[PDB]
Amino acid sequence: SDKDGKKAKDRKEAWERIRQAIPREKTAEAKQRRIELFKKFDKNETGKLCYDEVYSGCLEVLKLDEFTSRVRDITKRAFDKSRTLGSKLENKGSEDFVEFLEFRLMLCYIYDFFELTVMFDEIDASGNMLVDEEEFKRAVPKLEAWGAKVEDPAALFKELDKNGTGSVTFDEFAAWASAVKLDADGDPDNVP
Repeated sequence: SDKDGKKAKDRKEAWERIRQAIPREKTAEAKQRRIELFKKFDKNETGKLCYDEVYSGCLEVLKLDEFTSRVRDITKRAFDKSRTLGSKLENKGSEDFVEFLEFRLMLCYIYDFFELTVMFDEIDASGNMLVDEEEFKRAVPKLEAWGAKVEDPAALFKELDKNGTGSVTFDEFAAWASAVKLDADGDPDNVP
């Protein structure tokens, strides 16, 4: 009852829009789109967003539900992570709200996580949003190219297969790689 109801087709079509909708690039052009986007989320104009606010905007502004029927889950992941990377770049301790910086990083995280999902769709034979060992290994060079090297594929496969079922979930695989790409990319407003 927590299985994602979207198939590869649904994701591929939603990604056409989403990949254009989320301003993830390190350009001045995207930098402004991010402000515009942040104002749509920050209805209370506090410049601090709690999870329900981020979730509402993810739902109603970004329309993430086109891509996945688990908006809750992806939103929470992005919310948590962006809060953790925010601490780092500012060299301050973490807060339990998302200020503009973290919002920017959330946008990038969701972008990366969805981009990876669409990629994994191309390799998931069962259409169950899991990858077996063989499919995992075919993803590995595409990830290196996309910006997340797997130095030890067999070790990563074992580590991410949390309960030892012999597949890795899209959520675990995509969370690993987005966390790498995010921390790599950093603040996209910091441009060049």
